[PDB]
Parts: sequence; structure tokens; C-alpha cells
Amino acid sequence: RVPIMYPIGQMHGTYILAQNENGLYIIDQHAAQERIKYEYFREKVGEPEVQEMIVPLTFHYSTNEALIIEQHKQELESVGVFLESFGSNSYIVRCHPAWFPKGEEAELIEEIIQQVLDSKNIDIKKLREEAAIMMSCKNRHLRNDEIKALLDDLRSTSDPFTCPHGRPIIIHHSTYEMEKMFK
Amino acid sequence: RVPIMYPIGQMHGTYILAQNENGLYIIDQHAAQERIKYEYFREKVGEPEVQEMIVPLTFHYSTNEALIIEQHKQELESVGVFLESFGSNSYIVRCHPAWFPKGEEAELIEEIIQQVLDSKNIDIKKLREEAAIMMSCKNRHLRNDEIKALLDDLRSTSDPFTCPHGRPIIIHHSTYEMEKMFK
Repeated sequence: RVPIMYPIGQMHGTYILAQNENGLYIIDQHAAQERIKYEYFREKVGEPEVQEMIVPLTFHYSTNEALIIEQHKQELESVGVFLESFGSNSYIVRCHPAWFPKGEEAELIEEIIQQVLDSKNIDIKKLREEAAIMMSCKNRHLRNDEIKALLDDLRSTSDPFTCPHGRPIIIHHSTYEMEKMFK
Repeated sequence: RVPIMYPIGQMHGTYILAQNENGLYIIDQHAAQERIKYEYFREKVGEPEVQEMIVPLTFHYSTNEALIIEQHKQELESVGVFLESFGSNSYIVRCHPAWFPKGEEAELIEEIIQQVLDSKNIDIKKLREEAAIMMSCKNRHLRNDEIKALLDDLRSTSDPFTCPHGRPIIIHHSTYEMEKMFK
């Protein structure tokens, strides 16, 4: 249960300022948005609403890369990458999950594959997390209502205080701690 | 020279939040108002625009107190207290500076005298300061324009960072220090 806090405003399009009877709260609005979008994609990944690609993809890899792909085919499908054999050392992608970020399916798909190739050996629990994060990443000044809605959405996440990378999202300065620094 | 900072808003009617390219600034709005009103009265005290009291005062002291008053008569006038002998161990106040806080001349005059009696021995440099402070003391939520005007007035004072008591007025968290706490 996260404490309800009311917007005071923002700054630099990066930091949100809010308050309640407990004192001041400062929030990294981009870190908060990433934690929120993460828990969305992290769930989508854990479960399949597939659609057809308007522009299907063809991938050409070295013999070694193609092999790593085969070793992770099931893990790749888990995160929505459906590679179809297209000869030796080549694959086609004709479909993908409907919940993929529109207009960015191609770049993401290639980026997810690249993470597997880069790793050479990667576990499904790790891939799911890494993939969900790549989906979360895909300086806007917010009104106070936008901030209220953002903070509400954040309060409902399973981990409101930490971002998917371990960075703190919400800093708090109580009534006391503030009086302290002014005395 | 104090850096220009733009209002973000306030909270609890006690703390003001502002920012510029350097980062976040937090200001104790009551401490800032006191520093501003102080430098006003501190100057008024250093120099005489006298008016007549609508309701003149009569003071009755013990023999001892009356004596301390006589020893500080000149120091008292310096801060706008003009005690006129009214028999043994008694004084009248028929006038006072025009710049005295309207409607509160009587309470202030008595409070200034009381400070002299309490001290028994007090220097003019100290009395001037103590008196100016009592004049400065004589939870309102501010709009952003009110805050801008307040911060401007503060920026022009000789000591914008410290209140007449030595308490910090403006806390600052730079871009770096903020990124730090979020990493």
C-alpha cells in the first residue's frame, strides 16, 4: 500500500514534486513510467495474441549465430519472437504478438535476437525480463493532472519504489527531515 | 548576486519549491518573509518620522525597573520607544514612529521595554537588532506569482541565505545531487 500524494508540479520534465501530510516526495517521472510499462510487458510476456506482419522480415546469420538461435527457439517464442527456418543460416518472421509496440516491431524483434546472440547462453527467466525491459524503453513536461494519473498508476505496481534496474524511483523528505535542514 | 529561480509551487503553506538550470531550490517562506521584513525595520531603526498615539500609554514599574529604564532611555528612543516621565516609577508614551506596525504599537512598545528590563544591561547594537526582529514577527498558501515576487524580494536582501536567527532559508539540490540519489 503506497501513500496517496498530491502533485505540486514538476521540473525539467524529469522530476515530479508531490506532497502529503508526511512531507515531500520527489519522483523520477521517466523511471516511474518505465516501472509501469515494465509490469505491463512483463505480464504480456509471461503468457498468445499473434498477428501477421505487414512487412515480414528476413534474417541472415553466420553458421554460429544460426545455431545459438536454434538452441533458444523456445525461449525466443516465449517473448514473442517467432523465427521460421528459411534455408541454412537464415530465418523469416511473418508474425508477432499484437501487443508489440506498433511501428517498432522490426527493431524490437532484431534487438531481442541480438541479446540472445550477445549472451550465447541465456535463461528464459532472464530473457523474459530483458525483453520486457526493451519493450518498456520503446523529456515531456506534465500537467498536474497527468502527474496525478501517473502517481496513481505507479502506486498500483508491485514495486513502486524501485525501477526494473534497481534505481530508486521515489525520494521522500518528511516534515521533520525538512525542519531539520532549516534549523 | 542570487540566482534567478522560477516557482514550481508550494506545500503546507510553509515550503516553497522553485527551480532553474542548476536544480531544485526549497525555501522556508516564513523565514524568508522574516529576513525581508527584518532588513526593512532594521534600517528604519538605524535612523525620525514620529506620530501621535491615538491612545497614549501609561506604565507603572517598580523602583528597580524605572531605574533600568532611565539607564536605557537613549537606547529605547533609538528603536522608537519614547518614554516620558510621569511621576516616580511611572512613564507615559504619547507618540511613536509612523513606520510602527499599525494596530500593534502598544504591544510592541511594551515588548521592547520588557526586553530591556529582562536584560538589565543591553547594548544599543543588540537592542536595535532585537527590536527589529520583534517588528518582523508582527500559514498562508501562496500562488506562483506571489512566490515569484517573494523570491525576488529575498534575492535583494543583504543576507538571502540566512534568517535573522541564523537558520538556513534556502536549501538547494543540484542536477547532480538529484541524479545521485536516484542512482
